[PDB]
Amino acid sequence: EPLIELFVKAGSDGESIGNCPFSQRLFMILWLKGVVFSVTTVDLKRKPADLQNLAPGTHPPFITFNSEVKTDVNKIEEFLEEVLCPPKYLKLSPKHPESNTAGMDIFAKFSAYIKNSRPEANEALERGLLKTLQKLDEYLNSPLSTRKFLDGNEMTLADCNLLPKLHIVKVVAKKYRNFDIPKEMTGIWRYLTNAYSRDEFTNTCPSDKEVEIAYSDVAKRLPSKVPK
Repeated sequence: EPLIELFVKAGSDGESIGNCPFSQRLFMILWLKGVVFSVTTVDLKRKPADLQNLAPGTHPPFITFNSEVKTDVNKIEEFLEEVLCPPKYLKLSPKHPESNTAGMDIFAKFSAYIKNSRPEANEALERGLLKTLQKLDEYLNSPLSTRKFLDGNEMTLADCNLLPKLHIVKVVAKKYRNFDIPKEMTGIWRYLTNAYSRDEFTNTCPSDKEVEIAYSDVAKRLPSKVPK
């Protein structure tokens, strides 16, 4: 097989796997393909001289493939899907193109919601976040449903992209806004439940504490709303 090393962002201790949805996506892709790979964390506040020599000024994630540096998460994904292909490897591209766009609008609504520091804007931003979650929920509950993942019962590239993002949204919105994805969004919860039972997702997730810390200077705290 080819020689593959994945370089990811280090967490707050400079060694752990840090918060980064792009790192996790690539880690998940390589896992799902079943190829040998290694994983190296990179502490951006104390970057090793040897890594700056290997990949000058390159921010994680990136890989080497047979010693050649490859960058840009989307291009790396496309390359891995192309090269690591049937019959030997599983094709991970979704069958349904709508799987590739489902939930892709959530992260930006989340980001605005948690970065906002005006209490008066909170409800509007919370509603926009909920509207995008609702769309995903409907996708997950509509026949392509009791299916496990976005595209069916197998994990696909679309899951590798979405799950890291949705996980961040869940952890960070809870910690900093006391926000819960409504239990009434049963499609989302079926999906997350399925994902949290899969080592490909759980083993590649940063700890809750690391995700929370990564946002401690991003999320803006708001005064508690006072009833009437």
